[PDB]
Amino acid sequence: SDPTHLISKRAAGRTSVSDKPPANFKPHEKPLALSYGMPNHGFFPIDSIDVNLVDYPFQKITPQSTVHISRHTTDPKLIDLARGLQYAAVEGHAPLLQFARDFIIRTHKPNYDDWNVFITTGASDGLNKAADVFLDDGDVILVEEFTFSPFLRFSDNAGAKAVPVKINFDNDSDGIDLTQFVDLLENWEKHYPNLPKPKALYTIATGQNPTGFTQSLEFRKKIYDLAVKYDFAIIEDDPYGYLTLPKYEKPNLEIDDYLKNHLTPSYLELDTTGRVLRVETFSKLFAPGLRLGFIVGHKEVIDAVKNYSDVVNRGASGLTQTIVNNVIQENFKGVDGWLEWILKMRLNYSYRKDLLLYSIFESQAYKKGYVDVIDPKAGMFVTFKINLPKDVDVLQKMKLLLWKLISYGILVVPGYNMTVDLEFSKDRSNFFRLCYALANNDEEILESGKRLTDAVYEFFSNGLEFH
Amino acid sequence: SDPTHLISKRAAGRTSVSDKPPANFKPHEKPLALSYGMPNHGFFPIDSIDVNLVDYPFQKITPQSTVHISRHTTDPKLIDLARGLQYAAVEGHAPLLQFARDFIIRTHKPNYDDWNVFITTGASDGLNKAADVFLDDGDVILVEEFTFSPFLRFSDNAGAKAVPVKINFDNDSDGIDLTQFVDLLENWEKHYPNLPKPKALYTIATGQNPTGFTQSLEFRKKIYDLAVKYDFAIIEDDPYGYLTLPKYEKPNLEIDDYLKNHLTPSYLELDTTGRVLRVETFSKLFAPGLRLGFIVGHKEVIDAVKNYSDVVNRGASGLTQTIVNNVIQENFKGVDGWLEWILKMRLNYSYRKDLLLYSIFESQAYKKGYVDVIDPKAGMFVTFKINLPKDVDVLQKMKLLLWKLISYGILVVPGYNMTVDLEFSKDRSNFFRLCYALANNDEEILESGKRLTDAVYEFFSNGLEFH
Ligand SMILES: *Cc1c(COP(=O)(O)O)cnc(C)c1O
Ligand SMILES: *Cc1c(COP(=O)(O)O)cnc(C)c1O
Ligand SMILES: N[C@@H](Cc1ccccc1)C(=O)O
Ligand SMILES: O=C(O)CCCC(=O)C(=O)O
Repeated sequence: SDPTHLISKRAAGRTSVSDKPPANFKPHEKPLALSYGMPNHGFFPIDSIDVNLVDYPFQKITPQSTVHISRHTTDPKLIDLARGLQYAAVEGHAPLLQFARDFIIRTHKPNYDDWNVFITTGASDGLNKAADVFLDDGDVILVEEFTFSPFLRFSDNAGAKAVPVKINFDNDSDGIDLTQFVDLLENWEKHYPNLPKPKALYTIATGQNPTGFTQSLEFRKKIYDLAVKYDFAIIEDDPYGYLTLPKYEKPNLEIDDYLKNHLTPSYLELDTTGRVLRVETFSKLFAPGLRLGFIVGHKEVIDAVKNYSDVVNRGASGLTQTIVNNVIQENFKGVDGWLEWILKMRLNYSYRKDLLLYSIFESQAYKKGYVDVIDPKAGMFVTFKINLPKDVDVLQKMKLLLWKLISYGILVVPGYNMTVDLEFSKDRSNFFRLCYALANNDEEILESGKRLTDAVYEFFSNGLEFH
Repeated sequence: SDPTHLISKRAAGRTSVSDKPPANFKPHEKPLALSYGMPNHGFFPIDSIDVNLVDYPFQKITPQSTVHISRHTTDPKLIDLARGLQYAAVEGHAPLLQFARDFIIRTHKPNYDDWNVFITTGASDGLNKAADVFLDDGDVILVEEFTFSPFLRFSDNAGAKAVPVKINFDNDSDGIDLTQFVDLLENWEKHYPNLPKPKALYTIATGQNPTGFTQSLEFRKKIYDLAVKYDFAIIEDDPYGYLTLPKYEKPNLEIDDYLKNHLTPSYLELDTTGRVLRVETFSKLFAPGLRLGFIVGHKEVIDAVKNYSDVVNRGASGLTQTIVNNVIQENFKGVDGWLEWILKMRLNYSYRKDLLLYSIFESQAYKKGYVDVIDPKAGMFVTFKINLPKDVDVLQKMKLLLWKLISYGILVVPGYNMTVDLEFSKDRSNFFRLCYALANNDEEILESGKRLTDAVYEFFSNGLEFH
């Protein structure tokens, strides 16, 4: 079982990075190099780096935890500065590639053997790789109608067309409306008569950007079976699926439990043949300034993406791979230590969501029926629904209400900024995306949702004007 | 004038990342965010970093030089970890953009006002951006017949055809044979009747990879003048031009005197219109594993390069910008101090090149006339000529001698591995590139040239066979 068929003409056809030696030849057993254009490590200005950490989020400065990064190391699980600040295999340093093979064995084991990982400069990097590796010029990619907008620059670069896939906005939505999704495929010729059959599905199955929704283990089985039947690849994008949130309890967990009953399976777990490419990032779990991530796919998909990175992004920062790999191994003692740090963030992220939602639930705006809120199963985004009258112009009134938000002093992202096709999605655009991740503290969350709901109350009180 | 016309249709065509305020719309003064999917810095497992530096190349274990990176600082010459580990502008952090401008005003002041820098992930990343910003499908790029081979994949990715420009191998040589360069251009339709007029030149003008040649100031004026006449862009690649080398003396400097008299001027110093795009890297001067560099070009070229980054390479590591920005500002006290560290390395690479040449000059292979070396004027590479009888097969006998080089225990790079077009350049392929950047010490240089000379002698003593 292999996905060679799914891999692009463009990506397949890029070349790999010299014969029978003479009869009486043996290599010399310790040779010297006049070959590669590499400054010897003695040239590097950095001798050692001390990385000073925290035991938990929001802690202010038991003594401080420290990882020392020395010029040289014998530990096969650490990266020294001698290799870390030197030229490296583009696919990544071996210790960080291994930490990720194990992390994925622990959290989302692929249902087949011939899989591999590949260090990236983040999710967006990972998506652009996934787009290049699966889309030729003229292909259609299936994109969730409200999506992570940048993806369309990577599909558009690979020359593909984003066909939009309707989201169900019910409080129990999996996200993607399975019925309108089955119809699109069954009746492709009827909907898009002048476009080829879709090549791929770009889905943010868990903590969907920006809707909030998570696809259940039974919904994924169905989508995967649609992937096998109509033979399309799955680009899975999971930057914060590890941040599982329990459903709203009014405000004011061990590794085996989380892994067994809190964390929703990844499409990697359903995949037998390598038609799933998974995109991961250290952005929302460590810091966004790393520009570090990894993808998981079939050995031959990762190979193609290697040849692409050889052209457009020749390696993640080795100093960053060094600082991040050694913090995860020395401080956090590997896979299970990193899940314990991921779980600390869970509680914080968990507490914040519930606060923003309480914030909203006490408002006259919620009580009067003007706004509702989807309860996100994971991540850092809430869908904030605006119950405008049906007959009014969604885009016109949402634009006018955005200026009202900005005048009351609450910035949000409107739904209509996150579409594949604004005409296709205008009627389901009556929503702002809230993110409770950036705030400094609990009082900001409270004040944030006070203003958001105060503004919406004036907007409606005023009869949907700025009066 | 300006180089708007030189910007590729493809690069020009990317979008740069909208309704009228209502009547009396005052924005709120101090507003809150539920907008961006940015974790608050409080979520970052790193609180501070100490970077432990050497003060001269090859030092061992004076209080030791160290730089403290705090979560917060008000110094506008520094980057804290609050900004540095957070989503950042794709062009780079303002302190590091500022150092690059200043570094460049000091060293290679462009000859016009309308230029800018941009943070890259090294020279290979710069050159890809350059290839993209200047070349459409079916465009032609002139490339030195022996070159940095990876460049071809960038040009190939841009849809462009690489025409080779001949190298003169005279010990005299500027590199590019200017006589055959002026011919190619004057009589283009006799040379390549199928192909458009060249869109650009790729030139490693100082310390040419691999040949080692440096173009004089007056030879660059001639190249620049051909560039205005035939209206092509110049992609100037300079990874080691700063490491100027005094001509050979038998072995065993003040900033203003280096700047004023040792450093060969950059095409930037000739450019009046924005024709020139300069590729800088921290690879060879600091460390390769940073994946950090920058480009100098016209404001309109760099905007284009920005929109391309937005697609394929969303910014250098912030953590790496942070460690490099601060090391250079705190420890080295800015531009003049960084040039003082560049001068320390200069002295090393200087002593190394001469030890290598001394080692070659004292051998029977040199003395018998079986080899010769070019005195390079900058960088970390040497053309080692192999005087093969004119009528033997250059490639056949060179692949043979390489096998002999490997059996005697010296790894070198054959020139025939660094061609645009192997058949076009076969007759000038009778040379290996030597690099003295990688050796741990002087002893490794002298033993390196000993093994190189022993084998060329033995191979020549055997009759240009292995034996
Ligand atoms: C935040 C986010 C990203 C950004 O990933 P980077 O590593 O920051 O490029 C990508 N995809 C989704 C769905 C996100 O929410
Ligand atoms: C080493 C080298 C490069 C590569 O730069 P990176 O920053 O390592 O990508 C590019 N051009 C030349 C001429 C080089 O010698
Ligand atoms: N500045 C970010 C933009 C971004 C913000 C938030 C989420 C994702 C992306 C970048 O260059 O990649
Ligand atoms: O490190 C890589 O993957 C590519 C760097 C290419 C290079 O300049 C070199 O070979 O030294």
